[PDB]
Amino acid sequence: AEVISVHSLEQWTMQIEEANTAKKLVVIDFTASWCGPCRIMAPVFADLAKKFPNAVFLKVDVDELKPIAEQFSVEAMPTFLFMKEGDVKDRVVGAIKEELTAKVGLHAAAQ
Repeated sequence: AEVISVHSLEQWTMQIEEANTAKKLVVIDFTASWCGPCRIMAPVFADLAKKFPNAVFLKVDVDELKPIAEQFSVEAMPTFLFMKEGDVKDRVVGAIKEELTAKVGLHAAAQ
């Protein structure tokens, strides 16, 4: 499985609605190109996506898709947001590899 980069509101809408229909966890990496910690977490996030094919891993550039960043009050990067069927389940703020890994394991399992 791969990380899906979302570059438009249309793409966001399509990914979220398809995930919601399939009732699967969505994990969103809110990122910025200039942000150092974001570069550090890119491989960690991509690795987790391969390890958890039942969940959808999305990448959102906060400068590219401002309404989506604003929707979730994202002003710190990287922010990893966990969402299932319209509800925010968790958030990880910063380059915390252990916390991100643990929370993906917690939320991606059968509920």
